[PDB]
Amino acid sequence: PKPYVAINMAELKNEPKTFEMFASVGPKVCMVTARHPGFVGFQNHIQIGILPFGNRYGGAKMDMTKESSTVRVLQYTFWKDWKDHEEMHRQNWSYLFRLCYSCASQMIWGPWEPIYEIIYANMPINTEMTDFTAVVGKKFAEGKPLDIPVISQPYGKRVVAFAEHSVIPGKEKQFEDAIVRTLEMLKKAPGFLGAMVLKEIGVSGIGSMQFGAKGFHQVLENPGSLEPDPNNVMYSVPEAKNTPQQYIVHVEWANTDALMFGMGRVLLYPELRQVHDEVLDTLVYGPYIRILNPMMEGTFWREYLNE
Amino acid sequence: PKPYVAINMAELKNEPKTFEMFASVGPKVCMVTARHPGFVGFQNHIQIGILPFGNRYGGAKMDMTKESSTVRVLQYTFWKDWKDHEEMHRQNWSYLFRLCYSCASQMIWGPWEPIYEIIYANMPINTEMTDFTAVVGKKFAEGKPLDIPVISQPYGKRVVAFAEHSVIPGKEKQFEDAIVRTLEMLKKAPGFLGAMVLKEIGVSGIGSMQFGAKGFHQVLENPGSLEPDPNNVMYSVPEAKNTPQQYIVHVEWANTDALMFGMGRVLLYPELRQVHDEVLDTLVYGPYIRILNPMMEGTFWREYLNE
Amino acid sequence: PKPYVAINMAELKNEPKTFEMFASVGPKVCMVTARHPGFVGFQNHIQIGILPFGNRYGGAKMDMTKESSTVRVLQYTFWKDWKDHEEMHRQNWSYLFRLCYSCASQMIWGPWEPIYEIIYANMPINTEMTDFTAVVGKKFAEGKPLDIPVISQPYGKRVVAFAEHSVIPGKEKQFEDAIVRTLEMLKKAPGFLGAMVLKEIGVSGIGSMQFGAKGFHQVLENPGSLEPDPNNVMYSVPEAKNTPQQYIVHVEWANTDALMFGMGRVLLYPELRQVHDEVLDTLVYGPYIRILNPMMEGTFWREYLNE
Amino acid sequence: PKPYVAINMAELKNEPKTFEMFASVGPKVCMVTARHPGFVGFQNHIQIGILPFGNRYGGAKMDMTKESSTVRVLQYTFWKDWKDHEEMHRQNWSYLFRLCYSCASQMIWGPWEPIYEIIYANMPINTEMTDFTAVVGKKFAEGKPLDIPVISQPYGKRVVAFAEHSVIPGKEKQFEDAIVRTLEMLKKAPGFLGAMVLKEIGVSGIGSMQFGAKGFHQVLENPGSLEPDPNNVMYSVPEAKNTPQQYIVHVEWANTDALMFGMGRVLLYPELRQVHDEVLDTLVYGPYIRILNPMMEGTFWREYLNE
Ligand SMILES: [Cl-]
Ligand SMILES: [Cl-]
Ligand SMILES: [Cl-]
Ligand SMILES: [Cl-]
Ligand SMILES: [Fe+3]
Ligand SMILES: [Fe+3]
Ligand SMILES: [Fe+3]
Ligand SMILES: [Fe+3]
Ligand SMILES: [Zn+2]
Ligand SMILES: [Zn+2]
Ligand SMILES: [Zn+2]
Ligand SMILES: [Zn+2]
Repeated sequence: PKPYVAINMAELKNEPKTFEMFASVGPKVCMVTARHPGFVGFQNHIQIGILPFGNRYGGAKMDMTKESSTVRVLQYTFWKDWKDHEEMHRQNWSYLFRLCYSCASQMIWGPWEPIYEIIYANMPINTEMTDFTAVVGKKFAEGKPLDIPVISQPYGKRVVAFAEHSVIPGKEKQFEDAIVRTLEMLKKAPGFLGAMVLKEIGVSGIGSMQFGAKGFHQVLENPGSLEPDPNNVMYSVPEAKNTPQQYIVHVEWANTDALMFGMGRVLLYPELRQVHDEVLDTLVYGPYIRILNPMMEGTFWREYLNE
Repeated sequence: PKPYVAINMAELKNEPKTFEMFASVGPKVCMVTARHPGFVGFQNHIQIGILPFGNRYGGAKMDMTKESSTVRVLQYTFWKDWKDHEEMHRQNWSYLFRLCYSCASQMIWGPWEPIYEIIYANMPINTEMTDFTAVVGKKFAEGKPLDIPVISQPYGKRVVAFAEHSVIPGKEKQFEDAIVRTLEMLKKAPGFLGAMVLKEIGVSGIGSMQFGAKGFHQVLENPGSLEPDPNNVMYSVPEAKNTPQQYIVHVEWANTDALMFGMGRVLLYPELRQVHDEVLDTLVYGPYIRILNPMMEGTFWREYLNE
Repeated sequence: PKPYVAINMAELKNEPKTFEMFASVGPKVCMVTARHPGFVGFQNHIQIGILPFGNRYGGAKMDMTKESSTVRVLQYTFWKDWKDHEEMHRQNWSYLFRLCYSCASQMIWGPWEPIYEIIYANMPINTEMTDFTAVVGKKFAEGKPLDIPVISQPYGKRVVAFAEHSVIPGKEKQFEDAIVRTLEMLKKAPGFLGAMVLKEIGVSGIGSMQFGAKGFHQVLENPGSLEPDPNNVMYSVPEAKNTPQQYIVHVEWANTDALMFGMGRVLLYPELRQVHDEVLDTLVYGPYIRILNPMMEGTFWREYLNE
Repeated sequence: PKPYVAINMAELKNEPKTFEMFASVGPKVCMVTARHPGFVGFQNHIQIGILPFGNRYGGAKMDMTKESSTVRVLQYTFWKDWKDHEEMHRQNWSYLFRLCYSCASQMIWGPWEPIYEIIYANMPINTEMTDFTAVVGKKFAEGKPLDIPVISQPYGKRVVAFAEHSVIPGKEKQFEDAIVRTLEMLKKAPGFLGAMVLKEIGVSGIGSMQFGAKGFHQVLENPGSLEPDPNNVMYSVPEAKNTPQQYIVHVEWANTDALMFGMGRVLLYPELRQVHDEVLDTLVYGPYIRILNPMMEGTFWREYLNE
């Protein structure tokens, strides 16, 4: 079934100490999150650059890692019910806060953790290049050659286009219909590894360290080993849902050239350009496309999705 | 009277070429904007850093200019009626688009131009250190010594705390009442040069280069000397107003230490801390405080404000 | 009214890591202390050098920062009642101990936190150079030009002479009478920014991490996240008051030259020299004068003082 | 009363030897000029750069001193009657010629010395920052707080905008009326230190070393110690007055940013822009704005002006 998705977003200093912290803290946070039976997996990204759209963002390029002073992370966690995410944070608060707070010395902005429903998904299981022979064998044995996926390699061996949009109130249905038509056509591009559309349903105050005054002071005053009051979050997830309505169109690609020219198909192929124009007409903001590297992940989230 | 404020926001590469184009393009855009009789002035900022709040943003500091790969600009233009801003962009589109588009090679994100109403203002005219003797003389001559302002020096000789907030729906009145009480007390801090509260009323699609499909293609395909269709903006300013409601609390200071400890008065002085806690209880997002340098400005906007 | 003063004293390694810790830990401690309604502010100092008194301390100079292997801090906190300080430490012990203990890797001596009553004060509110025009305007408007203070700039922009004395038992009244007469004359010196006389009333065992055996072992054995028993302090504040009676004469100055020659007025101006000789005749120890930089402060303590 | 102004203009090599000869010769010339009772003072400038007007003069900047191969000087001398200037040169010719001729090895162009009448003046006395307290005290004692000026610091501690204009024949009255209205509004800009409008009345042949054939040969053949015949000047001052009529608009500012944005007020503030447009409509040449540093001056010229 379709899980819900929480995306924890932050910006940190681009230096070795940050990546060192990622290496010790990140695995711990993942293991704590896996304590909850509603957890179905995760996919953690670092932003490597920005799609320049020709020279619309002429100061940007798809790989800015060697020049950037900051690193942006987008950590997706997948949940049977979005309420599971909220419960997980509260049940494991002593561990999670103290773990997450240890990133403090490196933080510039965040964390900010919106929650999304998946309104469209065409996403395969991941496989390594060693796996395909057995996958092919099994699918033919089962009489299901149509179920043989493209090879979508895990652990930093493919790239993601993360396309941000916000939509004019009243045009949500037009956007959703047109973006699905667009992605159904886009899947013909070489190196296409899948797509999904995430629709924001709210924001996790607890995941964003956004408390009332009491919790705010506890966070600012913290030596690192004392929890802020998790009950001091002043708003429910849906109370923070944005209008204009926000969407992420998440598309995965074999490599950055396939991404550039593949995403570009919505601009270069007349038939698809006409369809995609119906998406463009609905926007308040965007499209703004971040280029992400899915480095650390729990690939079994796609098994839940495709079961 | 209180003008409306449009704030054009963008992120560009932090390199000499960017600042060079600021120097040639910036003055031109300002002169074009001044063609409209509803224009009452401007105050252009570069972000120099971020308030770390102890080590809540421990990777940040108040002056990050020597290490940052990007520069963020926040250009305030002030208008008798916000409709004047929209009219100005459309009446002068050929010049403005071609001027603004010349920044393309340096752009990473933006432009994004929300529009604000000022719901509270305690902001003095600017004066240089050479002026105070005549100002004092004139105010005493007029029998109005209470109208003698602090010395708020123009053109990069003071600093701004730009504090971003979004508020839980239904708590807007509580936020507004508490922030005004907070700022009325905050004015006692040494080096305080004024404050105002900006409440978002919408976003300028034209100022944000956010068009329908037709205009988007025209932007992407532009050699630099052809206007997109300015009539192809698909939403009015108020249609893009955010919920949760966004506010900027803009506070000016003699220097970065006065800013750090002055803004800190809302955390360190028990009486003010209690009042400011009422603000904190209302938030979905924030406070996040950017440190800005008001470099290029048309100081006469404060003459309109205080007339 | 006159607050009481706790002065937390420590000596630490003079290296970047110490100043980095100051930057993250210091603000947190200040915010925790502000939790108590009897807290009226603070003034934190680093010692920059020692007054050489000609060549009496010929190895010393007013600014020894570039050569010294250690840095001494003197953190003043101001309290409506000295009992408020003791209550604050105990009410906020879990945060304060863990925060203060994080300074351990840098500590050479301390902390030691004597408590003082203020027996004489002539101390103005602080103002930045931008503020004076409004201050002058307001005072004249109120018909109180005599209430216009000198400009005492906050946040490291003036210097302090911290003059240590201990007095022969039985000569306390002579010392107190003579030092007040001295300071009343000293205020004529150029660049004089105020003075106060602090008389020790005791020592905070809890602030000095001075426990009985149980708490001592807990401190020595601490991983950093476990409180010693705050009830294991074996003496009350007044039980630790010193005899010979100790006093600090705290005098503020525009700059170090004004300090040197201004404090020197008590040696160089015959009329004042005769008065100051009455102070000198009472001493067991001193005068020993430390030169301090008041870097981080909550200036509103002077508002409480002068209200 | 308003004095007349002679402005001796020259261009010399930008090298130490030039500035060395400024230091020995300049004072001597000033002392000789002061022999005449009609001399009321002087204000000598070096051009430090050119106002680029955005990128209209994109090769220029306000401070070109580090890159320029030449230095332009503009030496103002002030006279009760312009005839006094002519008489002074002739009465002191042996000294002046031999002094002025010693600059020869450094000269590239000039000297050229037009004479001007002041048709508008709003110019304060100069004061150092040490003076303002006594000035304020005296003006209040006299009951004339409106006579307290801005602080216009002498000797290289402010900057001058030297704005060249020539006017269409028959439009002189329109120019003069509009420029006065403009300057009366301009005085509101922060850091404005005064303005005056100079109208050319002719050129001093003797000050410009412009003789008939006899004197020209004597100049060219001079060993440095023999006067050309001062009676060999072939034209009177008014005979050389230019048509189109030339004007200098001379505006003084606290610093180059105040100059740039202050002068810019005539382009950026719609109300002033409309008035200044009446000036622009009258021009044959200009505005061309030189940025000057008033280094060596006899400040008492402003005492004569304002008496
Ligand atoms: Cl797109
Ligand atoms: Cl805040
Ligand atoms: Cl002494
Ligand atoms: Cl001009
Ligand atoms: Fe989360
Ligand atoms: Fe705009
Ligand atoms: Fe203490
Ligand atoms: Fe002359
Ligand atoms: Zn798209
Ligand atoms: Zn706040
Ligand atoms: Zn003494
Ligand atoms: Zn002009």
